[PDB]
Amino acid sequence: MENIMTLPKIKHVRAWFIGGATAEKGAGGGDYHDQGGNHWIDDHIATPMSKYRDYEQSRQSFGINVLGTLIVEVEAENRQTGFAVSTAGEMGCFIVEKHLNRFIEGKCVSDIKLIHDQMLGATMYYSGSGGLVMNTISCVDLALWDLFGKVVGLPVYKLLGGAVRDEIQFYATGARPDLAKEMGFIGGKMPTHWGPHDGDAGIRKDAAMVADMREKCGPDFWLMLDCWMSQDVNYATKLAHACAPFNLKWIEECLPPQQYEGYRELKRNAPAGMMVTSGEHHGTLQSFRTLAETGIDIMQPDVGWCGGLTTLVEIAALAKSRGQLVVPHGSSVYSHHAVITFTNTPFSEFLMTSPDCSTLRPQFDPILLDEPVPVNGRIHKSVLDKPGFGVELNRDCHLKRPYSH
Amino acid sequence: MENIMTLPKIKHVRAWFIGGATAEKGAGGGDYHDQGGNHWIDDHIATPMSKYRDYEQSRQSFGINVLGTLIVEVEAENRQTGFAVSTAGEMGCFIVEKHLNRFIEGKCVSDIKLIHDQMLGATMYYSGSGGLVMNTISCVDLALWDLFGKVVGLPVYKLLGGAVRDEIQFYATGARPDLAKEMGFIGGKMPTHWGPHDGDAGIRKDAAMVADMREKCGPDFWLMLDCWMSQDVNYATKLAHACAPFNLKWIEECLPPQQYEGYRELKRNAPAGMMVTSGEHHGTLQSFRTLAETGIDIMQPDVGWCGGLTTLVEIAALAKSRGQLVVPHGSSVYSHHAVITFTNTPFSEFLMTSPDCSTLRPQFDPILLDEPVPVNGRIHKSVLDKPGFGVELNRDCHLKRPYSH
Ligand SMILES: [Mg+2]
Ligand SMILES: [Mg+2]
Repeated sequence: MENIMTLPKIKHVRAWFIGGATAEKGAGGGDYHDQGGNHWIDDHIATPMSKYRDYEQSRQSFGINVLGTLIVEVEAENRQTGFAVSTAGEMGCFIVEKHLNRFIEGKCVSDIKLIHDQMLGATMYYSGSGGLVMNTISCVDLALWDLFGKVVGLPVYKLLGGAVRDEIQFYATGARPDLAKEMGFIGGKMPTHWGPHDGDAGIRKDAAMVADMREKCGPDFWLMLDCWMSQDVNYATKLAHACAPFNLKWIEECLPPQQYEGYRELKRNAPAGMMVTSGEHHGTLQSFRTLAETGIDIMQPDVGWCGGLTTLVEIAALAKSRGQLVVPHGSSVYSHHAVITFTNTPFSEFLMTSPDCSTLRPQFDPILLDEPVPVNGRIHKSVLDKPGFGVELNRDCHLKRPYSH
Repeated sequence: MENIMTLPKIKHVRAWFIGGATAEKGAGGGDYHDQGGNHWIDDHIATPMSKYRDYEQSRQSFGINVLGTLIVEVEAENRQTGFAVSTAGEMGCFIVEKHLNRFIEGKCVSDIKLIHDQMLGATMYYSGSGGLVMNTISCVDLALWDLFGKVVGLPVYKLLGGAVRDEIQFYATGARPDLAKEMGFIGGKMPTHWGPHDGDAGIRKDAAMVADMREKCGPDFWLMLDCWMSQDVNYATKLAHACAPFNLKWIEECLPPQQYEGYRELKRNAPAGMMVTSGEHHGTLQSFRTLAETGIDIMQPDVGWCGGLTTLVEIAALAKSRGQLVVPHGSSVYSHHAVITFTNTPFSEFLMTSPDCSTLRPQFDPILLDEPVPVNGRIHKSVLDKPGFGVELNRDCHLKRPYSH
């Protein structure tokens, strides 16, 4: 047998940020919510805060955009680099530059699972099993998979064991599922605009929105509702049944992430055939074990928030063992390379960054160079035939380096 | 009827930090683990990372001290101030100065619960239901109660409904239960030094440690083991049974926080009469509802990490409704003013900050001025008869202000 391919050790790990409270508002990039004005993503979307007068109209108003984008780049001894982006910004930089770097630098580019376990174990006392800290860990994990793939000379999806489908089909998230159908997507997930404090009126309004789109889009085009942790079991139940006549495919994240018991009850009260989903805000494999056992149909971890690709692959296995499906939240290429290899992820999500959901603005525009976008609502595997996650970092953005070591 | 007392509005909220990766290592204060060398609290304590040779001997080596102390001060328009400290440091300052301030400033000093709900709601998307972000929220909540109490001119314990006992009795956490007994404490909790990877030898060594202290302390002085999230169900079960002959009162935090199912199984497997506890790393009332339902005997939230006093009071009610006890983790005065009013908190914890557990070094030395300490292992209620939480900020410490607004 021939000697194996030689691998360089990791020399440096650096972190930068754009957008957020300490940079330029509306920088976009990794933080899906760091947008400008008049964006659908900030137009009266129901949240745990919309019950408050001052925070009902805009999520930006309560600070859904304060973190911004975290960018993590790992440089190997041979000068090759790998990178990834997520939501964490400046604080994420502190965590990477002042803590996690000790487990990263000096390791082989292939020591990905090891670095991952050490990051999880070393931050367990302050990570809260999700959120900001987990987004940061996820970003490092992704940058490591990117570097490894680029060093080896292969797309992440091939390293994982190959594609199980020639193309990825997408459903689009935004306020215009009708426009989305035009573009070739297989469905449209709309956000709810009213919550529990609005009562029966709120239910009629969002349900009427679903009815209208069903009329506009036809019966074969999927329709879903994203509730962004804004409801309670009773309201979610009433909304689900009110939308049942229009064949709503699923009702997503009705409750805050900790309310597992509530998800179990909501799922059992759901209209026959209608799915209940959640997961984008959960983190760590164990949390998904608890979520999976509530009986919900589909878990939706965000690859950059759940713990990274390493964790995502484990969650997929968890779901498959129960004969269920896993459909990641956004994530662009970080999801593509993963889900294209999952037999239990028959479709993916494309979150409209376009202010009016009329064009195919890239998922992480503009931080990612050469970022692929659905063509006729799909991305063929050949589009991913590039090293690592196949993209480069847009240094034209005004990246900031708040910390160093 | 007389006119109610005049209450000022909150004008400014400010955040500072000491210690941590960006300041002086070993600053102490809010971060119990930000200590110097030769400290019992860093002496081969078992952790989720001690299975790694490089991180077995010292928790500081894996970064248990990177955060340091967060200090939050709220100033009212009548120039009075209220403050609190916690573990979060520089990042905590970012969250307070760049996000939470919008919900704090302009409110009445009595709008504590309102500000609390808004902080939880606006950070739900990145808080992870615990850890760093929750620690920050908790610090703000405590600063608000401190200010409200100082404005009203009453100790927090009286505002809460009065003391239900004349004195708080403490058990001491550290390597010297024997010295703790001489000091007047009612019990001594020791940290385990070995983990699952150590197998039967590990169990024998820590069980021998307990046996030794049982011989030195007598049968009525309580003995407990703290496992700091370092085990799995099987190892914890074996250790518990190995210590049963010495009447170990309880075995604490054997598992990482997300492992509720494991806690349920561990409690079921525990020796008759021996208690299983956890909770210091959990956050939000909902997580405690889930934790409570696993059947563990005592939940141990840290007032500065669980969500604050506002949240601690709710957890106490939750436990009380189940006929169970709540014994907070450390917290000094922030716990004292609350627990002295809880019928179901018969005793409290004093975590040794003295390097060798031989003296009564203040719980949060040296950030808190006039910080009370147990006398004969107790703190009489009269010691708490000062406004708010009864202490002042030690400005002699080199406080840093990384952000402003
Ligand atoms: Mg969603
Ligand atoms: Mg403990």
